[PDB]
Amino acid sequence: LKPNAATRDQLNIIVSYPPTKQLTYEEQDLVWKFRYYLTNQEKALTKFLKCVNWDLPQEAKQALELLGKWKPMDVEDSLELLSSHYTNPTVRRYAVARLRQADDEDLLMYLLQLVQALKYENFDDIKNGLEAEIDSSQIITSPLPLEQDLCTFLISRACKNSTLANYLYWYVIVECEDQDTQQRDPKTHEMYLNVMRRFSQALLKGDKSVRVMRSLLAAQQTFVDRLVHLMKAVQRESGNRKKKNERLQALLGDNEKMNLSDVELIPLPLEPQVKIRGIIPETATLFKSALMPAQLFFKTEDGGKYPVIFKHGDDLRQDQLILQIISLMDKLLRKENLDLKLTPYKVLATSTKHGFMQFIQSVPVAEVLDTEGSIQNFFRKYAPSENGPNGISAEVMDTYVKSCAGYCVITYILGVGDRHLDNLLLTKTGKLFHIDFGYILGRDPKPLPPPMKLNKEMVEGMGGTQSEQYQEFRKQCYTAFLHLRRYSNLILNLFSLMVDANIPDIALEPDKTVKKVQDKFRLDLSDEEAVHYMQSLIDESVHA
Ligand SMILES: CC(C)OCCN1c2nc(N3CCOCC3)cc(=O)n2CC[C@H]1C(F)(F)F
Repeated sequence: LKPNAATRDQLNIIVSYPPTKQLTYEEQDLVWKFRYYLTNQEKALTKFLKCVNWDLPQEAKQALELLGKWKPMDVEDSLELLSSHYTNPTVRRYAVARLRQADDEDLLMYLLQLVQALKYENFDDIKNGLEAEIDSSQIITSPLPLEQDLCTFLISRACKNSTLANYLYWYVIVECEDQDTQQRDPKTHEMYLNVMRRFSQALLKGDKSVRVMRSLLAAQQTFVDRLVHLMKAVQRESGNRKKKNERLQALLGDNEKMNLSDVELIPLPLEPQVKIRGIIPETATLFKSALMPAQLFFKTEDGGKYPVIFKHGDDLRQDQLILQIISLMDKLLRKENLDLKLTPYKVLATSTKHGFMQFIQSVPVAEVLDTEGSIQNFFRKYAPSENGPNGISAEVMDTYVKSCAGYCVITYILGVGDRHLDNLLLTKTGKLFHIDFGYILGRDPKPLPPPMKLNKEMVEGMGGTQSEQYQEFRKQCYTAFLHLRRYSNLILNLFSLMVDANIPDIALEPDKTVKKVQDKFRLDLSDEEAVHYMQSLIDESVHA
């Protein structure tokens, strides 16, 4: 009923393990033995529930009396309980009970994963909450004249928060529209339709503002359906990029026919806090790309311009997951008082065949080099300073060093491949950032890719390997690395809820996907060994 000094050390080794590590039979027996002692350690509860054989009624019974007797679990840890591993209704209800403790800010960071976790819920209980044959896109547009589960909870919070409602809407829409899920997992497709029917029904039962949320959601779906129709017409248009652009601007201009240039204020699906009046027809063009994505400028509520990239005939879900992870990693780093001037641009899939991206005015590194000669020359042109380092503004140099460090570590951890200089972007304020995440988690079009994403010209832009800026780069690389290792339990749990998400590079090897991320962290190394390891990576990458 109480362990010795040696046993308490062995127990501490187990509790510290990543959520992925498989507890050995011997480790399991040790956790089951001192299960009453561990009740004071909130971080041990996850290790305890991984010992239980839920198929054995007596093991399940003992395990649940201890769950109510334990020190309440953290919010980051409750994400482990909502995975495919747990079927026990009492455990899954407990996870929702501890998630309820998070604020909406935190809930939005985890919501993409929470929609995926509905795949592990009781489908009948979802169906009973209601009071091909059904078109998912037409639910919201066709209105008719330990107690909460994941579906009830998410809907409860969505009805109180408009930002949360928008993302719950579009995330569930993409899930219903998934053809793979329709063919291979019909009962799952039926569940998602039921989450949408229950969402519509709850909004229709709400107050003045809650009923208007459903109108707004319908107006958004209708707008997106019209934009898709225009995209198909432009993509079909016979001729060159100019023929297609003229057709694009003409259809956008004809507001009576298409209703895209003049609309009553609606939330931009990509970022719902930004209300829009419509698309500016005149500045709308197609990108050179053979995929024919369009650049569209939205007229905002308060007289601004919000440039967007709308893609048609492409699945944006891989880029969506990566940009919400980059957004989360930036949020944890800022929490830890480290602002690395990162660019977590918004991405929102509106279906498996189309979606939005937030356009950030920038110049590819390739173009910078092939027009100005060097990054330092570019910076000297647009941001000069007499007193500044190398005749470049000090702020621009600090932004460039900080962003280079941030993306270097982030793209290392996420195993981002296909890293040429056309998909590495630079801003006149010094912001370096990555785009086009078609290859992640070790994948690359060419064989044996390098683990770190550095090059000659990048270090040149800092003022070479002998500069003070290059020293600060190193300091910021290893500092950010340690910070992200502290949040490894959170990062690994969110990646664990994505194993069945139909993300191409995840779908490849679902079983091996989370260990691929876990390895990058080098949790086997102490914080001091990690600092050296990160510098070895940098030095080996800069020299090669
Ligand atoms: C430099 C820029 C004009 O290059 C456009 C390149 N462009 C693109 N821009 C992204 N940005 C989002 C973040 O702000 C910048 C643009 C993200 C992204 O996925 N892509 C994929 C390749 C092409 C296109 F046209 F096919 F979509």
